[PDB]
Amino acid sequence: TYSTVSINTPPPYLTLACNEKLPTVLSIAGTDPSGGAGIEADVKTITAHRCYAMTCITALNAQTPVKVYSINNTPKEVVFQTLESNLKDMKCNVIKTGMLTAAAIEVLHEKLLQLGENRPKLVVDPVLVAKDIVSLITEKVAPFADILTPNIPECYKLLGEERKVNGLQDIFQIAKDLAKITKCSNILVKGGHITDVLFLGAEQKFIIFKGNFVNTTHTHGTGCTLASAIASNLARGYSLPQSVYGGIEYVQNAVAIGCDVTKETVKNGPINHVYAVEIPLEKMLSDECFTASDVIPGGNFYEYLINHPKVKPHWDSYINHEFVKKVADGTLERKKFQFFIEQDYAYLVDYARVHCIAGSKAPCLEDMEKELVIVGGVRTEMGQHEKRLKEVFGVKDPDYFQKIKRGPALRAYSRYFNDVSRRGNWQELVASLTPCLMGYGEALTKMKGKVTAPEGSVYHEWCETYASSWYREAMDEGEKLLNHILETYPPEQLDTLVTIYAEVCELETNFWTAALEYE
Amino acid sequence: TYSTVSINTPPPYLTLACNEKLPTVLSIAGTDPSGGAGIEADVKTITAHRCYAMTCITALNAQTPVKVYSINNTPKEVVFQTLESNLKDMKCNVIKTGMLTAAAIEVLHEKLLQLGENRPKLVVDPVLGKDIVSLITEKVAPFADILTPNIPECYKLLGEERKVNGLQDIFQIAKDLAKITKCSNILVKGGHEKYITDVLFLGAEQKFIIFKGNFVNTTHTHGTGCTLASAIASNLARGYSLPQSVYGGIEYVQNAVAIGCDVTKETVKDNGPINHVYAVEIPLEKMLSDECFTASDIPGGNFYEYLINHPKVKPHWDSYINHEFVKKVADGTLERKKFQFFIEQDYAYLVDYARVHCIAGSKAPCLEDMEKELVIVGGVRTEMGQHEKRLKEVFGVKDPDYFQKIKRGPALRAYSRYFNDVSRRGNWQELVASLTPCLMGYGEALTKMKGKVTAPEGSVYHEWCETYASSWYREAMDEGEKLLNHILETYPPEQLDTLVTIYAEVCELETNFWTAALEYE
Repeated sequence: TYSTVSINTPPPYLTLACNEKLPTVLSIAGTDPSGGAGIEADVKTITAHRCYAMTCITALNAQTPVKVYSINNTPKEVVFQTLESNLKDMKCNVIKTGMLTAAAIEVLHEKLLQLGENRPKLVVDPVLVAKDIVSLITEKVAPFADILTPNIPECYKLLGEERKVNGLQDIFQIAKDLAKITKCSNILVKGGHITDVLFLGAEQKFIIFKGNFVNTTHTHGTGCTLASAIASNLARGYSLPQSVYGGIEYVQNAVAIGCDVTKETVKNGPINHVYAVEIPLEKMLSDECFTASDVIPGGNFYEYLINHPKVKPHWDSYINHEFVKKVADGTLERKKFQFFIEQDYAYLVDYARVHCIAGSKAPCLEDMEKELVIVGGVRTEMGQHEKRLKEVFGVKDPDYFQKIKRGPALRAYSRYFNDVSRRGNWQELVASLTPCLMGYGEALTKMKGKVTAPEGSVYHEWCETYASSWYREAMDEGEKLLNHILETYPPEQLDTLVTIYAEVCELETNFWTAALEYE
Repeated sequence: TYSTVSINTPPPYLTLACNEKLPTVLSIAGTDPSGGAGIEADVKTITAHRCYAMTCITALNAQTPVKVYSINNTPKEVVFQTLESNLKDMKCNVIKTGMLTAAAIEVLHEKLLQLGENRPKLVVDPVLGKDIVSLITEKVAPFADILTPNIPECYKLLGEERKVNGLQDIFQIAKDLAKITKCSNILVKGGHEKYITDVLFLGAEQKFIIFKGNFVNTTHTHGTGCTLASAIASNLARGYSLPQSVYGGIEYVQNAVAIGCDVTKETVKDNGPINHVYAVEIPLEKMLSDECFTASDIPGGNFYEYLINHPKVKPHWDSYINHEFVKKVADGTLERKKFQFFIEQDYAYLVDYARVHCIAGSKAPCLEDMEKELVIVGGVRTEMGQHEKRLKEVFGVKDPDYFQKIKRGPALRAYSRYFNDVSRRGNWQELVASLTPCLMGYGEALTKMKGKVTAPEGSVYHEWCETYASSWYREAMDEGEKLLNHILETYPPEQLDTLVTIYAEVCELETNFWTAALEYE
């Protein structure tokens, strides 16, 4: 026979911005059917930025990360009508350009003159190197641009001369020379040797962007996507330096994460435009008002994690850290330990936020109450740290504890636990919290004992705290929870739980290595 | 003059999807340069589905929501080259088709024959061309895993204009199309409080799924078919079942339609594109707010009084506080079984409410503000224990796990959905704005009942009426007033309507909650 399914209303928070005045970006570019570069990468990025995309195809190409198979310039007449009608009926905050033909330049220039002061912002990305085409961009398009984004090879072609890569001052001059020839005040030069230079003509300012050296072949389409990200942010109303920063980071994340989308025959690749996008169906099926789903659709986990190749070297460096050794035999300097508890103090507020989320995700209210006890005691834990820094260390002013600077290892630790708790599920949070419990315990179980620090001291206190039978009992409850999530969690997603366990171990070693290296 | 700015690493949790084996979708369609329909909409929705878009343009058109300005067919050679090179080097899970030319069909057909059974899944969205309808039928459709025509296009495919009286007519059209297209799975769309009606016919299983939708009064339905088929394609690519893929497809589209967007000029009324982007987060927002960012480049008095007198809130605030349910508990005129229903639904509501106050505390600016949320949770759990005692003493519950097995009602579900959504997507001040009405309205509704409580002294009804008229609950209300101010000071002044609207809608949810109990059985 049949079944009847009821379609749900939209998420209530998303219904607050009905008839949204979305920022609009028109891309005037060539195609990359493979979806890596070109007008489709433009639309992907524009979509990924919560902006509305429009197109003006300048050339209909057969393209792949492997090679450019063929190029077919779209006839002037077609380009003209496409741009004309789009602008006659659609809002347009920014126009961004990629691949531009002589006919496309002839059409766009004509429209930029007709529009005058009513013209939208213009992001020009040079797409050259397979003579007059360089001249046409410089003479006809670049004077209207709010920013140009060439790389160094593209710079050499634009000014018809080779320069050098000696230092920053080299790029500085090239950028300034570009502003004079193109009649465009703002210019972003790209060079992974990763360094990006933004020149701001009117204010005669330079902003240098230091990125991350990612060793990957998969950098196809980065140029198209940076220009589209800048254009997207500019359309939203962000400042040029804000939008350029936003663009660079977004591309660099898309590269950093990456995707497996090509056949092994290719072996260069596209980037991950879609790393921040959530899967619609995943929230739709788990929705509270999903009515209904009547038609649609050995042995212990702990020791497995410990002995997994991905976590092994990070776990080993964790439980066998020199910090524990130097504390046991009193070798660790007074100030080194001062940094440790000074840094732990700095985290305690963020620590409390984590466990609030842990309480809210707990499978039963009994487990919630346990998590709110931890949060309820952070107050006194903060005070106990202050009393230790006053009585056993320097009590220079009461305002000392407000002025503590977060270290790199602490910063990375905090960001990681904030991200997993905000973005992940209950078992993913547990997987991240487990190394913190188990790692400390067995680090000092190994250190029993072996305890050379005089009884009654802070060194002695700290060691004995994690070596008591009471802590080992909490460890036993921890080990059980991991084994309980085995029967609750799909085996396909098991590797992610391994990776996060591994990453927390590394972060814990990093937190400890920072304290044994402090001044 | 130069400054150094460091670019942050990607957010740690998002890196877990590194080298993501993304689901790939190749769209073979024409362009709508205005970005509302066609291959751009396809790429938009594929992207919005966290899938990898690919294109094969069969026609280069000039189009806006106003009209089709010009149609320019792409050379058969170009389509061949695009198709041939794409599949040679790219992984492809699913192909979806839009506008197809005689040239495109010829190429695509040949490729489907060459690929045989090792070909990717096919989703055909009929865009209707004397021979085209016949060519789709015989050359393209037998290879499809789903056809998605509208009723007018159903008439173009078989060649007769049928009368759709009820549901059987749609049922038979679906059956007849499957026979001649040779495509088992068919989704008829269109149909007729009003409701949209889409019908999925699963041919192999001789089964129908009827999707009842919420009818939106709007003209902004441009490119709904292109995004539907692309949404379905994206879900199939991820490996979802057809029914799941269709459900999600339809819901995304209707969501895009319901939220909508203002992207056209004033010279363009009575037609508009949809909102493919309603769920996409703005990267910069989380980027500048990130901890390791490492750079740096109104009312007269209390906020509570302003909220409850606001023209948008007043009607729902009144309907909430002056509710007949509260009058019938105090009068003793309410049936016992109905009051039981409320306590049971309330218990379950309080579970979600306790959970969401923990998240409220996690988003609070200072530790002092966090600890106040624990006090609230403690108060919530105290009331749960009172509901626990009520059902054991007054209603004779003896089952140990009766409270874990309570079925949740529509009014409850909606309420829990609202503040869950606000806690996942909104900020701290929006979350608290959402949780305030529950605290305030309960006290005010029952302060209005002292001392007009004519329920027997010592009875359940009377004990319930006193607890929210009590002074200790008044202290919790005073805490609510103070928090409501502390929030207005940190919130962007221009964004204020958002806080009002939230409060207004939660008030509506609470009257619905008491209505449900009032009207139970």
